[PDB]
Amino acid sequence: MASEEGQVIACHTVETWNEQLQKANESKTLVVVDFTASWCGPCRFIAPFFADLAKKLPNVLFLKVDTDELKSVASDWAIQAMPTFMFLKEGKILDKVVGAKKDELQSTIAKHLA
Repeated sequence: MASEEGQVIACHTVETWNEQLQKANESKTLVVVDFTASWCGPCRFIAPFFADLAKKLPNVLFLKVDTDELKSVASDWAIQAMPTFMFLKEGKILDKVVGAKKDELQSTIAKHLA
């Protein structure tokens, strides 16, 4: 019985990023992506919470996109504020949270929490 929760897929390459998104689309999986940087303070501070989210939601695909890593990807998705949390459903973008917002994030989470 393999049930590994609490983990987020960190794409250090576009391949993993692509691989997961295509899968999320095809498998109609709800995906939440965090565009962030490991060298970013508030971004790192909000990181355990996103992992916590993964810990309760194994049916949701969580992804870490590091903006230092995938800087060109972050530029195409137009992520200028860090971190940006994007909530998609079935691979289709629903809504995103721009910047680390502690209280408001919760409200965006509750929106999707059902």
